[PDB]
Amino acid sequence: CTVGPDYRTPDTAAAKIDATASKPYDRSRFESLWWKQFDDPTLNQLVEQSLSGNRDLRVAFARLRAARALRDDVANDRFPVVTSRASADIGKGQQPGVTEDRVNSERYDLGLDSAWELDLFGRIRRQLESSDALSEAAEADLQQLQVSLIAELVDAYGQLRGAQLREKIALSNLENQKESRQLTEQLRDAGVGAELDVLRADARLAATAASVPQLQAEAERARHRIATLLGQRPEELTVDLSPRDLPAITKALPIGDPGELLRRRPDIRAAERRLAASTADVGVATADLFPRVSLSGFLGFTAGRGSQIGSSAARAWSVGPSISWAAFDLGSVRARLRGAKADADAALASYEQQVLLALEESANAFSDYGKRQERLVSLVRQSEASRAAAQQAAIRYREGTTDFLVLLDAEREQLSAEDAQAQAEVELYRGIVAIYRSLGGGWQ
Amino acid sequence: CTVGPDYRTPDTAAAKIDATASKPYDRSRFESLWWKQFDDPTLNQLVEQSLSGNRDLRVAFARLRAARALRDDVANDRFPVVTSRASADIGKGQQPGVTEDRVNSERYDLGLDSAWELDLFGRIRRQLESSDALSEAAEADLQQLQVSLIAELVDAYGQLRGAQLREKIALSNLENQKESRQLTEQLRDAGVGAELDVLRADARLAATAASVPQLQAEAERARHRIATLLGQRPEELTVDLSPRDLPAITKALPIGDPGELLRRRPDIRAAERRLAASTADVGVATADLFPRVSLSGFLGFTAGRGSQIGSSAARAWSVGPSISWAAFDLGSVRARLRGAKADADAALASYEQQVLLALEESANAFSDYGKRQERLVSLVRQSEASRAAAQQAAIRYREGTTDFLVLLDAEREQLSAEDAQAQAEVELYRGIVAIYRSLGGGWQPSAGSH
Amino acid sequence: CTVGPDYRTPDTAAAKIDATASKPYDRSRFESLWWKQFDDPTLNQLVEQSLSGNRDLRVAFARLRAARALRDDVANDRFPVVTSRASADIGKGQQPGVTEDRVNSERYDLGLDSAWELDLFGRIRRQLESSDALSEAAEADLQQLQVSLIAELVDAYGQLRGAQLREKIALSNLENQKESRQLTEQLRDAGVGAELDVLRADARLAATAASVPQLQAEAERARHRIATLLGQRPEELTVDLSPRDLPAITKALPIGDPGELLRRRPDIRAAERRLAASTADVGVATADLFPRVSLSGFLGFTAGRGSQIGSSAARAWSVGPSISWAAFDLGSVRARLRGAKADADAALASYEQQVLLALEESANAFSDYGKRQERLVSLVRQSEASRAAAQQAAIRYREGTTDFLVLLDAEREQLSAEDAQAQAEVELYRGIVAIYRSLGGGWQPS
Ligand SMILES: CCCCCCCCO[C@@H]1O[C@H](CO)[C@@H](O)[C@H](O)[C@H]1O
Ligand SMILES: CCCCCCCCO[C@@H]1O[C@H](CO)[C@@H](O)[C@H](O)[C@H]1O
Ligand SMILES: CCCCCCCCO[C@@H]1O[C@H](CO)[C@@H](O)[C@H](O)[C@H]1O
Ligand SMILES: CCCCCCCCO[C@@H]1O[C@H](CO)[C@@H](O)[C@H](O)[C@H]1O
Ligand SMILES: CCCCCCCCO[C@@H]1O[C@H](CO)[C@@H](O)[C@H](O)[C@H]1O
Ligand SMILES: CCCCCCCCO[C@@H]1O[C@H](CO)[C@@H](O)[C@H](O)[C@H]1O
Ligand SMILES: CCCCCCCCO[C@@H]1O[C@H](CO)[C@@H](O)[C@H](O)[C@H]1O
Ligand SMILES: CCCCCCCCO[C@@H]1O[C@H](CO)[C@@H](O)[C@H](O)[C@H]1O
Ligand SMILES: *C[C@@H](COC(=O)CCCC)OC(=O)CCCCC
Ligand SMILES: *C[C@@H](COC(=O)CCCC)OC(=O)CCCCC
Ligand SMILES: *C(=O)CCCCCCC
Ligand SMILES: *C(=O)CCCCCCC
Ligand code: NA
Ligand code: NA
Ligand code: NA
Repeated sequence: CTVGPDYRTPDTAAAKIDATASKPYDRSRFESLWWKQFDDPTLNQLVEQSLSGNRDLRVAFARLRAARALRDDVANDRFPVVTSRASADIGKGQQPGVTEDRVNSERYDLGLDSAWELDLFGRIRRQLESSDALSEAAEADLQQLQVSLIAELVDAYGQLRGAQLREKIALSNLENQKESRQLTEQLRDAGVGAELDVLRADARLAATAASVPQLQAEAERARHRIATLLGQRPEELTVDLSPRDLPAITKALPIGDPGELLRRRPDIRAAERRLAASTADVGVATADLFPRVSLSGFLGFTAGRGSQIGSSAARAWSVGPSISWAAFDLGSVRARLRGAKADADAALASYEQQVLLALEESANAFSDYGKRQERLVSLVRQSEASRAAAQQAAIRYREGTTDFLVLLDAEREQLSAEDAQAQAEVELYRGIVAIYRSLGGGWQ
Repeated sequence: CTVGPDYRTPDTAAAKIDATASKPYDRSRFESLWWKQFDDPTLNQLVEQSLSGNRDLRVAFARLRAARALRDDVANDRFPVVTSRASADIGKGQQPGVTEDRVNSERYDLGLDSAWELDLFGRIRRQLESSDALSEAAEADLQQLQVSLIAELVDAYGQLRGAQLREKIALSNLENQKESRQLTEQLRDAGVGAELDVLRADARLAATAASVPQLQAEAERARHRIATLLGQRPEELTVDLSPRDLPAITKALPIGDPGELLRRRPDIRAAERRLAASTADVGVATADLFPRVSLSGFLGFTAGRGSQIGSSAARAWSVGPSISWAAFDLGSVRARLRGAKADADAALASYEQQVLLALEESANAFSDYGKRQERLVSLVRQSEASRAAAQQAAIRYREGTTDFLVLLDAEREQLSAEDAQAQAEVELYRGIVAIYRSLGGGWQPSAGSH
Repeated sequence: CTVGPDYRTPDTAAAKIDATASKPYDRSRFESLWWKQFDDPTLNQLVEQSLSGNRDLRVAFARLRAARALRDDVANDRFPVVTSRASADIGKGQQPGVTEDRVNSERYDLGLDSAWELDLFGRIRRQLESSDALSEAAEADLQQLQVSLIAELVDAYGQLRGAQLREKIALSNLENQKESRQLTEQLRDAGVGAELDVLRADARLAATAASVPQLQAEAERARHRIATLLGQRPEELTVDLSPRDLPAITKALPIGDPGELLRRRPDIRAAERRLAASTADVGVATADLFPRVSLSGFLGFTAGRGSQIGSSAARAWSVGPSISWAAFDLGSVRARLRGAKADADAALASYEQQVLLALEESANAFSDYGKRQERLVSLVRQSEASRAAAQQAAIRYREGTTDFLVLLDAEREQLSAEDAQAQAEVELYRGIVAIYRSLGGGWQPS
């Protein structure tokens, strides 16, 4: 028989996210290769190269092989273990109870030794159950690393495109501000301007100019992150990352049934498999409450004279049945069993915490995405109005019917609005990534 | 003998925090349930719910159970370990020393086997001292998690109230800016305005409007964090978290004597107990320099014929006193003892680092709190002057004695000042949390074991 | 024999950082005491005190000692292990084979017990090779912690200087803003001003005043970080941290050949030593495919009567040669060997990851530093233009027919620019730190 608890997966309720019933989302299908929806072949090539090259993923694959090797070793314990031996014991001395003379003694043995734990209460079965669950946990850990890797990479690519977009914006605004700085100098030098206007124009041109190397530094840091995520050195990136627009998804997002997310996410499965392994380990400990039945054997040759080894006259066999039971040391056995029970309770609570964290992450991703869409509508309006204002202010300054501060402020506001809108477009992109990461998108 | 060093807790000096003698603080009392002084029943409910629901606290209690179980196994080594066995050896072959004929041979044994390490140099006593200290470490780890959980929860609630407060401010400013934008449109349509005024007002309104969903998103993140902290799913949070004012404490903070903080913090006790355990482990290794004295026994039956087991003619007993000593392998013993001494040294330095980190955290919390109060005084003044300016600019713009940019700039400044003051009020709240977390308040004493 | 793979350090290509063939850098030598280039004696004394007092460094040295002790234990397995014993076995019962009567039995033994694994396939030598490499990894971990600690400390000191500089700038700007507010109130009181000017000036003053305690709190946080990094309590710091200018390095930075950084970095060596150890462990597992040859021994006394112990009549010796082989359990041995190989594949992939992270760190540090220099050029210009604008705006506001907003906006821009420039100066200093951290600076080879 097999003693100890018989594991049953927790009866975990499906995820419920009411917001997913609204129009930004499509619950009728889930895209597993979710990043392909951006229709960006550069991004797709990055992801393919990362899955082949990423070194953390290679570590995880190796850990899975290591777990399977451990399970394979334990699985042999279900059967007799038959090893081989040639040994002797040779000496001279008294033989207490036989003689007080110092006598020569010799014994020689050559043969097969067998050790067999008969698995009557399932200690070994439970060890294998545990090892098998831990191999499945390691597979789930690998899948989770793929989910996390793909999301990190797709996210970094967005950050790269964002920095490139923000640089383009900064440079376009810098050109507008260089044009008005030129105009302040021309009006000043024709006697219808002011040194104060030029100085203010110079200060704001320099502020804008200072943003450009900061954005370039951010783009470079993103490129270097991408290289490492691909398993590549910074100078050896294969994929051309010259500027392109930030990608977008204009269809409703195919998110499937949010109720499936806890079954899809590999981190949840890994934690469930760790729980299953810990539950089996309670059974391993439980079996020690019961007797241990074992059977040793020897087959081969035994002799007092080494010259006879291998002959018919020295053939020998032996069997060694044994039953052991903790008896008065059952207290120690019970202590170990309490320890296994505690470990299993820790694994259950840890599994439950992983569920809660997954539900938090998904709730956050959906809440953030809806709000990022809303925020973008306002920022687009802000940018449109700010451009029109700056255009009108420039006409009026040139024509002498407004003061330079009106134009300066309008230019400041145009840049601020256009850069905020860009950052919000990046946030939307990153929000898509956060949704698919939370849903357990992307693994093999 | 119980060999090896006798552990003595480090003579660590009391924390000294000079700033605590000032008017913001009350050293005459300490409040263990420190969050109650916010007089916020919703907060109190959240904390109490968290203590029964939080899953990380369940892990930590399980880890404590596990440490006790390890101790209980060690504790039994102080006595004879008496197990039971029924065994045989059955075979056919030569019997070296007895005969060279291949003969049948049988031996049967049935009885109690006893194994006993006489603990003459206290090796087992030191092992139990270590296990007992590690159980205490695990109790302190749970208490430190309670401290950390409560501070994190109270802080998250502040962040929620802050996002709600900032939303209210954004919407109040948005209303003012809608009125201004309407006025620009009216003046334009009267032929006494300008399209430039309207466009600038439209841009400002949209900027303020864009802030609202960002603040709403922050509030939802805070709500979801609170749910997990309570051990609840996001959609099953019961507690009504509809907006309320950010809580405040207007009496001097009851912080007790800062000299008690190192003794109160469970993280410092956890590290001290690990030090104690490591020092006991030096004693375990020191015992192996000395001989190990043991006594085995058998009581039951032994026979050559399985048929005689259980008969008086098969009764048997034996005792096996034994002394062993490492002798020429003392070099290995000494290597293990160097290893144990190095581990104890690591535990001591770790302990001292935890002390320093605790003193850093408390120093930071007190310095931050006094500066946050000072900061808020100036921001309150900024907000007041900024509202007066925006009101007067709006009057002047409507009458035609100031240009729109003067109004626009004043509206910008009003929002900037009000929002800054709200962030500073949240920082003050968070600063109170940081003070209490650093003082090690709020944990439940353990019943322990007997 | 010593079986299993014979470890060879990976043939990892040298780092290539093209941008270091530029003007801000001196590739002709590397300054190992890299922080001394700031010519800041207070900083220098912080570093020395940290090396003396930092408790994390103490933990790491203790871990190194523990790894060496482990190794020393393993090394004794190469020889016979000879222990000592005094024992007796006394009882009453049958003696299967010998007799069916219940007879009294007494036996006494006193001597040396020897156990010896003959290391014919190198199992034990592979164990020692592993343990030796893990002790070298512990040493590299300690050296990496020192690199990291020194960088963290130097960085924290720059942050402290930054907060003190920004506080100075805030207070200077506050003074200018108080003067402007006085003028608003005078102009109002002389009937050529406006209450609206005064209110806006008061709001501005309050805003700048609010920044001061925030910057002071940042400076105190940095002080307290510094104390811990020194191994000191916050109120006991032994180094005077009263305000001083942020340090600067005007000569080209001595960075050596960037191609050497992977050999200098202790984290890379620690990962390489863990890969060497895991490679040895494959050998340990490999050795179990082969027979294990052992020899036990006893030398001493054996008697039936206790009084004979130690006498020539009770002299006794024995030897126990043995050879064992897994035979039908070779499948278990093979499983363990697959596991060891997997563990060594993980170590190799971990080592390569550590190389990529180092190359990323160094690429980021050099890219950032060049761009931080460029950015500071623009910000210096911004500050200069902003100060001149604010002075001219104050002249114009006094000339008495311009709205205060022109002055207010110029004063906001002056403070914004000066503060931004200071932050950028801090970022340049922190960028130097990041460069040297990324190159493996801060530990000294013996
Ligand atoms: C992790 C929670 C552990 C609770 C253990 C309950 C499950 C079964 O455990 C065991 O199976 C044996 C069957 O003969 C019984 O004899 C044991 O005494 C019983 O407790
Ligand atoms: C006293 C008898 C004990 C059981 C004897 C061993 C029974 C079979 O044992 C099996 O032998 C096979 C080869 O023959 C091996 O390959 C297997 O690993 C082993 O389990
Ligand atoms: C050969 C005798 C085998 C008897 C079965 C072992 C004794 C079982 O003892 C059981 O152990 C558990 C310990 O946690 C307890 O929960 C049960 O109450 C107790 O009955
Ligand atoms: C076949 C063996 C006969 C001996 C039966 C031993 C059963 C005793 O059992 C154990 O002994 C101790 C009581 O002092 C405690 O550790 C346990 O509570 C008890 O279950
Ligand atoms: C024939 C039985 C085994 C031979 C044992 C070889 C004994 C040499 O062995 C050595 O003895 C030294 C004492 O001089 C000790 O210091 C060493 O630790 C031990 O390795
Ligand atoms: C088999 C019985 C022989 C027992 C001899 C015991 C000698 C114990 O001697 C002990 O050895 C330690 C190791 O060097 C020293 O540190 C102690 O000072 C010493 O008392
Ligand atoms: C029974 C004890 C076996 C001892 C093995 C002999 C010692 C071999 O030692 C070996 O020497 C070689 C040549 O110098 C080196 O290349 C090996 O790395 C080293 O381990
Ligand atoms: C005294 C020598 C005994 C002979 C032992 C023969 C061992 C056979 O070794 C075999 O290797 C196979 C590899 O394909 C595996 O299937 C098995 O684990 C094993 O039976
Ligand atoms: C597995 C345990 C408990 O289950 C059974 O009784 C099944 C019996 C199948 C042989 O029992 C054993 O295997 C031990 C035998 C108990 C007899 C007293
Ligand atoms: C690994 C090899 C190396 O040993 C030799 O080549 C001979 C020296 C050993 C005495 O060891 C073996 O595989 C030994 C083969 C022995 C065959 C009976
Ligand atoms: C419980 O399942 C025990 C397994 C029975 C196998 C046969 C024992 C002779
Ligand atoms: C590797 O072949 C090991 C050989 C060592 C020779 C010594 C034998 C006693
Ligand atoms: Na096995
Ligand atoms: Na025990
Ligand atoms: Na040893």
